[PDB]
Amino acid sequence: DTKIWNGMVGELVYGKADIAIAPLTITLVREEVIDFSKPFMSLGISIMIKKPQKS
Amino acid sequence: DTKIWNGMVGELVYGKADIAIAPLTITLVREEVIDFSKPFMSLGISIMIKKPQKS
Ligand SMILES: C[C@H]1CC[C@]2(OC1)O[C@H]1[C@H](O)[C@@H]3[C@H]4CC[C@@H]5C[C@H](O[C@H]6O[C@@H](CO)[C@H](O[C@H]7O[C@@H](CO)[C@H](O)[C@@H](O[C@H]8OC[C@H](O)[C@@H](O)[C@@H]8O)[C@@H]7O[C@H]7O[C@@H](CO)[C@H](O)[C@@H](O[C@H]8O[C@@H](CO)[C@H](O)[C@@H](O)[C@@H]8O)[C@@H]7O)[C@@H](O)[C@@H]6O)[C@@H](O)C[C@@]5(C)[C@@H]4CC[C@@]3(C)[C@@H]1[C@@H]2C
Repeated sequence: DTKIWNGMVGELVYGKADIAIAPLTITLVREEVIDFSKPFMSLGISIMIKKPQKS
Repeated sequence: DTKIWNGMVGELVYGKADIAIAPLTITLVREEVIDFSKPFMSLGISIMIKKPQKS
């Protein structure tokens, strides 16, 4: 609605913060306002299920 | 010895080629002369063994 970045990106856009070191997943629209570095930690959607029981 | 990039990087450094779309693993020294994009294909050293079949 407001098209205002909240969170850590809006602290970088509006000059509140100087840099961000955080678990920040790189999307396109985040790069449209600020600059990422290279992805140091590649990941994705994993499948968390239970562990086979000791019954 | 010559400190001359051969291959596809030296074609980008010496103006022979315009861009590289290739299986090019990102290192530091390759970024020291040319610019990569984001890693579209993350990978690493895998373990190729035989498929086990009825020992
Ligand atoms: C309750 C809130 C709700 C929301 C809100 O309402 C109220 O609305 C928000 C709104 O959004 C406001 C934001 C708007 C966007 C603003 C952006 C501004 O930074 C801008 O301008 C520079 C800082 O002033 C930034 O980059 C500086 O800091 C480094 C960023 O990485 C740069 O690298 C450095 O450039 C170089 O400076 C000299 C040296 O080489 C090095 O130190 C440096 O590499 C720049 O520092 C200054 O660098 C000088 C030379 O470039 C200029 O002083 C200026 O750079 C250029 O700035 C141009 C801006 O027009 C200008 O035209 C051009 O001539 C200047 O050369 C810049 O200052 C640059 O990345 C960015 O664009 C920031 O500080 C404040 C800012 C975030 C504002 C903070 C407050 C808000 C968030 C408002 C507030 C939350």
